[PDB]
Amino acid sequence: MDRSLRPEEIEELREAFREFDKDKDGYINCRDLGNCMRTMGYMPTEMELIELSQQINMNLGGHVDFDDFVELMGPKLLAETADMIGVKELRDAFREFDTNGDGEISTSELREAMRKLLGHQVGHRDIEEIIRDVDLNGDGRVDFEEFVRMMSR
Ligand SMILES: [Ca+2]
Ligand SMILES: [Ca+2]
Repeated sequence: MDRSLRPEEIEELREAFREFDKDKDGYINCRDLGNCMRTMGYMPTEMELIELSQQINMNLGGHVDFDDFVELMGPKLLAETADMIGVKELRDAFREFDTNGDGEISTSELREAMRKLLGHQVGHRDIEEIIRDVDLNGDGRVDFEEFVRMMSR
């Protein structure tokens, strides 16, 4: 996957998984598959549902353990955009970067959040890169609108 799943995300998937597994009586249909992807904040397309349901229903033959489930659904959860997430959760994400709660993400606050997300330290040069990429109003910090875009296509 693009990056490692956070503990809160593993719990989101665990919850999706219980729903998936209750629903699954041998096989899984698209209404069900779709709904428990929604349980984890992701709106699938019917194309996606057909692919996924065929994988689950033919290849694994209905035997999906949590590990299988995370291989399939992991990427989708990581791929959620701003408009699926909702405001309160975006707010929360932002919070987590804005450790001092002053409504602005400082370049060292970015550094820590990036370290925690990617699971390794990020270079001085790279973090400077990110800011210039991200800051619309050219004040060297990251605010909420700025941060939302960072997760918007
Ligand atoms: Ca801050
Ligand atoms: Ca800014």
